[PDB]
Amino acid sequence: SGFRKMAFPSGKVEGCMVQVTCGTTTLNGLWLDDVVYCPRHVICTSEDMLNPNYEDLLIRKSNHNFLVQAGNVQLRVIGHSMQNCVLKLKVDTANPKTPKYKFVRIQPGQTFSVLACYNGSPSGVYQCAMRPNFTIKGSFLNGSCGSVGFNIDYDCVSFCYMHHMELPTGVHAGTDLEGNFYGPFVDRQTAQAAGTDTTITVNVLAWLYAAVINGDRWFLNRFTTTLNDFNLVAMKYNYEPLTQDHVDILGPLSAQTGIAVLDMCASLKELLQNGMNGRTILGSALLEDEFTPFDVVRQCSGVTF
Amino acid sequence: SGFRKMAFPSGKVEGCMVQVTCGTTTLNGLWLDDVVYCPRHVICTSEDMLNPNYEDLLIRKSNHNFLVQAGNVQLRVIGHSMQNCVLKLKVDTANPKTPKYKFVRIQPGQTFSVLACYNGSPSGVYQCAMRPNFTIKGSFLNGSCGSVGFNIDYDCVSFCYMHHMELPTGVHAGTDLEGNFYGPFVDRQTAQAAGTDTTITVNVLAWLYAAVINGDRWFLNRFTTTLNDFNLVAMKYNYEPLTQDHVDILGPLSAQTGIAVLDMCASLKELLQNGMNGRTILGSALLEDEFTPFDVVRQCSGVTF
Ligand SMILES: O=C(Cc1cc(F)ccc1F)Nc1cncc2ccccc12
Ligand SMILES: O=C(Cc1cc(F)ccc1F)Nc1cncc2ccccc12
Ligand SMILES: [Cl-]
Repeated sequence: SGFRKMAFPSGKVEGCMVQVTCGTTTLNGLWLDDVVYCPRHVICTSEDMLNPNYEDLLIRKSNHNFLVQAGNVQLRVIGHSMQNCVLKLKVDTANPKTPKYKFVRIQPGQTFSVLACYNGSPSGVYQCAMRPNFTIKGSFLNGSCGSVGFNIDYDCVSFCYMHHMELPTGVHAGTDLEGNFYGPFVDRQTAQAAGTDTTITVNVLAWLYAAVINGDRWFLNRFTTTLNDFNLVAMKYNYEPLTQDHVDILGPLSAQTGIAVLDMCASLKELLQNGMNGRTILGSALLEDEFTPFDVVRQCSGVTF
Repeated sequence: SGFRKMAFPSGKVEGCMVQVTCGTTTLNGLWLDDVVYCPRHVICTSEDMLNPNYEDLLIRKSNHNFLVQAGNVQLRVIGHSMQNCVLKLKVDTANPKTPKYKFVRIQPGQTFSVLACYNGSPSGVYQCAMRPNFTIKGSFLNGSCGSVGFNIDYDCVSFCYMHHMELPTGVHAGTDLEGNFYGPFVDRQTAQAAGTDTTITVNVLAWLYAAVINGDRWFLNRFTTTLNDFNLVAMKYNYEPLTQDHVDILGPLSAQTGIAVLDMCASLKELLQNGMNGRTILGSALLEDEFTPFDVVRQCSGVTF
């Protein structure tokens, strides 16, 4: 029993965190094989950030300008190249702690673990979701740039996020490990804002299934709904549309609890129109949307890595 | 910006998780130096559980009755001793991944990270607090016994909890790493129940200070309170009494925000009375009590917004 916001064990990623320094700017890098990946804005000064020409700022740098520290060991940079908004620093030493990994680009609604780092040293691990507006509600301070988001499938670490910036509302923006930003964001000091966010409907349904598995059924009802009527109600409450793919993905949880997906949608419909009436679900007075259907199955079955 | 329930990076603890088997029972063990620590109930059958005589069950065992597996490597048990409710298995190999560590016994209200494990393999990491009733609201399934709770302040792992059992309400009971249970619990299948739980007042106050540091002041009011009047009100909402020690501990957060501890107590009183009126504090519609004053100082900026 119990249901917690659970992150993947971060050990395989901790062995990849390094400190990257260029001039006065210090941030984090991910050392995989003989390459260190970090945000390209490490080459910028505060004036450079206002309108950076990254190719022009980069051409002025030599390998010895990038100080890379792996614990208390300085790595020597033997090459440097840019791929989108990520800077790739070729080093002489391959990371002996390099796990089996892949670079994956995730979709909004998908969750991942973030290993927050400062000066190449991991400070904490938390779970979060890629919001439908492509921001993440992270917990980051100055120096956290280069911290990474990941998932683990079997023994393979799938790197999906690299932290680049904080938006005016305190939410975060970053890229995949190929340097492509999630969202309409740019790595530049200019006016940028998170778009109006929506609730990840399939994740709320997965969390309602987790609550039923954990013994909370007060919200269930005798009712069902059509997928189209539920989507009219979801549109009204700033909830993401629920697709047939989402219904299919919820199949295993539906079979385990004996509550049809559209049966759970009618419980959600009632919660949206009426609220919780002073009650909680899994210790929350809000409908939680940062657990995917897979996260619920993984936690309610004890999958290991 | 941002405030998340953040766990410590689990890598230093992952390198200590092993599987301990005694007959048909399999659970987790913590391998530090040449000793493997695990719950002593690994030697019990299930029938044994009602009224086990651990000293009598243990005397019937030899070292080779204990099978310890670290990854795909069997460790050889060369000695065994019981210390309270923990079984200590001396092995013939010191763990080369043994971090700098210490065993600490924590008090209710203290938080720690739990690395949930099954078959000596880590599955997830989450943050939780030792409830005032000495239970933890964990997320554990069968086979999670031997999973540990820890804090990693300045490169040293402080092991504070070892998971032993699940109570009828779905909450969890365990021991420190010296085998002393937290609370009035025993490693027996007899009728045992968690005492009525209360809210960790000092932690709620710390979290309100975190919200002020992150720019949220809607809940503040022009009132103050005496420490005794706050306690008479708070006890009526099942909140733990706030002591002078708690007020002292909140001193740094009070100085950083400019809000006196008893002024924040008056906000808490009003929050208890009024609820949130459709508002949230740090993304929560409930008063969060699983962040200590120390956790808030660790995660939040030193500059208030
Ligand atoms: O946002 C940036 C740097 C930056 C990158 C960029 F692409 C455009 C403009 C910029 F300012 N770094 C930060 C990340 N996360 C949290 C922070 C908290 C406080 C201060 C900076 C934080
Ligand atoms: O509680 C026990 C075993 C046990 C230990 C003991 F000291 C006394 C009585 C006992 F039953 N195991 C479990 C631990 N955590 C979570 C679980 C979830 C489901 C089923 C078992 C779980
Ligand atoms: Cl450019």
